[PDB]
Amino acid sequence: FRKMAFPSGKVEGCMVQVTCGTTTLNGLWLDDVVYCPRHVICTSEDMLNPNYEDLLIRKSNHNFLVQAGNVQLRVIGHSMQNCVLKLRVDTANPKTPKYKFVRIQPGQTFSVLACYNGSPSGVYQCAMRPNFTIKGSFLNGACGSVGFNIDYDCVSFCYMHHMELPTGVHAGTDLEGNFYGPFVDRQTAQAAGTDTTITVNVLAWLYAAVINGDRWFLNRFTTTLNDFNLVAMKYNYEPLTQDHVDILGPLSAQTGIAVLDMCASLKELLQNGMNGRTILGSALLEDEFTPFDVVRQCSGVT
Amino acid sequence: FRKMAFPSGKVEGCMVQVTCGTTTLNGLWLDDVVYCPRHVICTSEDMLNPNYEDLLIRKSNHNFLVQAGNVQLRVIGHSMQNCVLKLRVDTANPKTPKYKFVRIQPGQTFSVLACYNGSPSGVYQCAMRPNFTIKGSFLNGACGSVGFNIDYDCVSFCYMHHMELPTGVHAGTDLEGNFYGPFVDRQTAQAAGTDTTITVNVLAWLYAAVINGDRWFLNRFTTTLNDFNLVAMKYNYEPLTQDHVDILGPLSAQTGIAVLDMCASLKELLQNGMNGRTILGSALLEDEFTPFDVVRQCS
Ligand SMILES: *C(=O)[C@H](C[C@@H]1CCNC1=O)NC(=O)[C@H](CC1CCCCC1)NC(=O)c1cc2ccccc2[nH]1
Ligand SMILES: *C(=O)[C@H](C[C@@H]1CCNC1=O)NC(=O)[C@H](CC1CCCCC1)NC(=O)c1cc2ccccc2[nH]1
Repeated sequence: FRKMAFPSGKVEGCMVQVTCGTTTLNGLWLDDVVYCPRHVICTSEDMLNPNYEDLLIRKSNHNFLVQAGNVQLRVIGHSMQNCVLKLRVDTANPKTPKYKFVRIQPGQTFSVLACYNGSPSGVYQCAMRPNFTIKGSFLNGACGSVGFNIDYDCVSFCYMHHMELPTGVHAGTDLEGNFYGPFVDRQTAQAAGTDTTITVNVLAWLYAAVINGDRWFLNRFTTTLNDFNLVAMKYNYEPLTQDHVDILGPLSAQTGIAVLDMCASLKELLQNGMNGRTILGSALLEDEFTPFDVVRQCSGVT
Repeated sequence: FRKMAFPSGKVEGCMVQVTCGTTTLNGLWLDDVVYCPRHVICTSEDMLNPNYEDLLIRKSNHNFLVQAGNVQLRVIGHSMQNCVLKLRVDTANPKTPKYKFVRIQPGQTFSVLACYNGSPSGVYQCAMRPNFTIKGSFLNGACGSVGFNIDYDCVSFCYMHHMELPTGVHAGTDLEGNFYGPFVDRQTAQAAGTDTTITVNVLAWLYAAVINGDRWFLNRFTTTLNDFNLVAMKYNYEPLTQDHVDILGPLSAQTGIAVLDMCASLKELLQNGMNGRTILGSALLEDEFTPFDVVRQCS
């Protein structure tokens, strides 16, 4: 059982390089529009307190160099939507997949295609943390890298990368330029909220463990939502809602372990530790697999 | 720090579906050849002691149904090279990337594109264990999925999937059809050797932790190579060779921590554990990042 990313080919054909002045980063080329972080128009002078509308009026179409591989794309228009810049180019991307822009919720997972100088370099699975950061792996130049899910042939883009917080976690926007979390695109003192653990995902992963033959943590007991949430709060876990319990319905039916039966196991795992054992080859309780992730990996959905 | 796979697009355009009898698995379509596991030609009565030469001579081109998406590829000829079947088709794959076939050694990492019915389902990072198995994630029908690395725009194919061992780990071939390890494509009792931890990789990972600002596991001690190996074997770690020490030279220079000094830290980590702490997000010592992997992800 592994963190599995979506196949990235449909997204790779959308990645381009955008250069504005001395700043290079990545853009997403779909139809005749390249999307990228609006902070590409910042100089080190105005990174501290940018006036983006003023900085954008000062720029012209020619201030943006857009390169799809070795081919230059001519920019014929520019505009801003929230914190993303939209560069109209004269050529529609012939590799544009079926796609949509979606905003995800904390706890949901997605694949990240990390890119540098417009070139895809690596792919990995991420989750949107409860504090709206993501624990990514990004070097300088990674901005404009995107996160996505694939459903049938349709790519749902949910994340565009903007910045790294002092603690090393990452912050970005959806593809309409709306930030995830209480963050702003300016170089200033910013810190994530105290993070919490994604309870429903931990449960999903315990079900994955059971499905894969790791059963030592199961017990005879059950609990109540009310009782478990008092433990969840104590251990900095997200509260468990009736909606979560229902989403775990399928896994409860396949394994014959009811969610509040699995909560009793989880409660004991939190209250007494793991007694030097492991679960799915992990010494920690993993919280970046959704219920859907568990089913898809134990069902082989293409 | 993440287990990062290579972008899979170049491999995706090569995956096809191969059917023989009642068996369908995946094939790898490069130029005008489709590579797949030869056990596609087995029936239910053939799985214990198949005579592949005898099964193959009885096959005609039209017994192989190859589909690339909704397009059916016409099989022009077939031959067997070790444990892979090479199906000649009348159409070269126009999406054929720059590629090569490489055989890897234990400790090496690669990306796996897990596929079913010729459709890619997911991508993940894997390593060749010292006992020549891989700890993959494969369901029924995953045979023919390949493992690969990409350097510049060249795909090096290094693994094709054939079977699951009773312990749940996985066995397969290089793209010339030679199995990794003592395994054979028979459903006979086969035993994965005792596995060990890939020491040189754990060290590389500890260097990565130092690069990203963790020094809490260092200590004032050094060790001889021999003394390190005597201790580490007691934890079922692979022997560290002088080759391994040389390989770690660049990471040693960048961090200023001599290889044998990092070996001293590892000895202490094995002795103490982490005492409630984590290293690069893990509560265990990670051994599926190589020295090259660390360099690529940190710079
Ligand atoms: C874009 O390519 C990079 C991606 C960063 C770089 C390192 N790791 C990443 O994920 N983005 C940045 O460098 C931003 C640029 C700013 C421009 C003005 C608007 C805000 C973003 N800067 C930072 O991410 C950043 C982090 C940080 C931590 C401590 C002190 C300063 C600091 N700046
Ligand atoms: C190909 O798609 C599958 C991949 C398996 C299926 C489950 N998980 C995987 O990785 N390959 C097989 O099923 C092989 C087929 C045999 C045909 C004859 C030659 C040898 C391979 N069989 C097995 O993987 C397998 C494992 C196993 C363990 C214990 C009893 C029987 C058994 N069969």
